Amino acid sequence: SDKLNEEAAKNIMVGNRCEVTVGAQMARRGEVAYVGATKFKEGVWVGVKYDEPVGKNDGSVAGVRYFDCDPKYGGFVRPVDVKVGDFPELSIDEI
Repeated sequence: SDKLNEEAAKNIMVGNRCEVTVGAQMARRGEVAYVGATKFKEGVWVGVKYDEPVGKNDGSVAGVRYFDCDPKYGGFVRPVDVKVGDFPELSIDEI
């Protein structure tokens, strides 16, 4: 319903790397797997495939599959909580 979510969504594209910050939560990075309307709630939703199992779903909500990923690796959030861009996975193999 927000204009803000409408704005923030303008440039969000499936395939984009991103960083999700919902509320108090610690920033989490992943890849945009879905952008747009869904069946569970009105407005725009961004489905994200997380780098770690820090999500709430496996790409499906209420039995409707929106995208694919392993359990706990997917999440749906409002566009205003998503920053898209060069957000590489936070990992250090050796330093």
